[PDB]
Amino acid sequence: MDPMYLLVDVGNTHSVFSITEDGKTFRRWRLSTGVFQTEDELFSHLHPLLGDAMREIKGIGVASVVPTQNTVIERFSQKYFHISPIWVKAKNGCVKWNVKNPSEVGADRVANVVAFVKEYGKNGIIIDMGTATTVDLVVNGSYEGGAILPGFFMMVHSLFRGTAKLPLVEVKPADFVVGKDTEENIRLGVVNGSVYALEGIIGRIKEVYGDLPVVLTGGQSKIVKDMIKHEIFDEDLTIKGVYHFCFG
Amino acid sequence: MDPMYLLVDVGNTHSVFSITEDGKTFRRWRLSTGVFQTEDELFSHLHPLLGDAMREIKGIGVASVVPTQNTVIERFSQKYFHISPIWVKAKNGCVKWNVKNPSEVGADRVANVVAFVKEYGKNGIIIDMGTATTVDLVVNGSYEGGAILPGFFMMVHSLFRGTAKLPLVEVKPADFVVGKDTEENIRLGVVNGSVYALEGIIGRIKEVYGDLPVVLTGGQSKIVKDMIKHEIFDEDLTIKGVYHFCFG
Ligand SMILES: CC(C)(CO)[C@@H](O)C(=O)NCCC(=O)O
Ligand SMILES: CC(C)(CO)[C@@H](O)C(=O)NCCC(=O)O
Repeated sequence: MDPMYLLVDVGNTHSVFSITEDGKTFRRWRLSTGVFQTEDELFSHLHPLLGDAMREIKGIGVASVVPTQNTVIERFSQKYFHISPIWVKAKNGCVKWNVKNPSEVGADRVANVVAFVKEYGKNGIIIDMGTATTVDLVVNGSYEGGAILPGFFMMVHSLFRGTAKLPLVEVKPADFVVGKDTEENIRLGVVNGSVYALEGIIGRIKEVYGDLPVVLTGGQSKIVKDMIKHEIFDEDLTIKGVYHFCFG
Repeated sequence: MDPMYLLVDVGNTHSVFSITEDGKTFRRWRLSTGVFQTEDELFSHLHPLLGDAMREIKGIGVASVVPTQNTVIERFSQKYFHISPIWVKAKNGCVKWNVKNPSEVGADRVANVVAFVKEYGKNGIIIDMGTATTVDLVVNGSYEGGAILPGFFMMVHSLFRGTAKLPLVEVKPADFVVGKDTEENIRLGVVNGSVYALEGIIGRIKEVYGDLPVVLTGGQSKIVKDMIKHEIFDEDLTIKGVYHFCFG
């Protein structure tokens, strides 16, 4: 048939919940991850969002980078659907994990790499702009490692909290060479600066491994889409990876 | 004669205290800026550092980017030396402050620009790697603005505090193209990445304003100085600016 699957991406700030019946088209919602949430709270939040679809869920797949939240997801799955979730984790098989300790790679990164190898090919560079911005390298189906940078909001917030004089600035690219006020200075340093950082890391990768395609994803990616050269834009990459890992 | 001046740079993290008798050579110490410090606490910390030099101080000049600390510095100056400090601020003179609100430019940046125009020339790009990393552009003795980036430690700390799984990583450049564990991923993204960000911003400035000399300074600059192209490395730049502004 076409059984419905619930896919979950538990991030540090937000958790994405998505339903699919084919692994190709997805309906998507986002909630704050939030401290001390319970399984009943999760159900209550999802109830008016999923509506009728709720009763059709046959399997639950989860990538999580917030271990304290995992018991809540497990309890929600068991209480409301009488099933245990399937947890995305690096394992041998379809991807070779050529790093020091694959078990420590974030589940969202694993999902991104799995989705890339299933849908796009054996060679690529994945940029995921979220709470942190990750760069992930896959070469001939081997995960090679990558980079982790603070995310855009994380950066503006760090400048605000970590100094006396700086305000909290809205994340918006600079369309000028030098900023002429404090907000412009920070936009240029954080937004354009982070794009330059990524271009530098990607450039050096390409020098060593050749000209790989770049996929861009993440909840913070849409605002800088025009600024970074990329061959694929796919906002659903992580959720696709959860689907492929858990439900093939 | 050669009156001794005390120069102070009050940063968000550290406060630099420096004495000079000629504005050419400087002895320096660094303390934490530390919350709720009093004038007597400051004297107590400085006493074994300055020793006999303390009694010789004829003037006190200060750049501060922590307004709450200013009353302590003022009271210290008045109580122990019966003088008021001279406060670095943007004003007309040797520098034209070509930005929207020059009164909002950080006093450390002001000091850097003043020092540059006094010692090095009328055209340059100043990179000051401190709590935040600042880029400052001076063209024909006109301050044109710049960029503000989170500093290196600010970045690694933000990743640690802002995520569940990431550790606090020591700031050390990456000598690899992709990281093969978490710590390596963070070093590449934060340290190498910030250098790339700076090179990008500098490069874009140079496209518009021409090939200007780059000066590096700041408490976090030494670790990365071999990674960034620069023509001048001067760790005393801010203190020099305090001296030039206050005492000529
Ligand atoms: C980097 C983040 C925070 C991105 O969400 C996450 O993938 C994570 O917690 N990773 C664990 C460390 C690693 O991937 O090396
Ligand atoms: C950017 C910092 C924090 C660097 O110390 C400082 O110069 C500052 O508080 N500046 C005020 C904002 C500005 O310079 O536009």
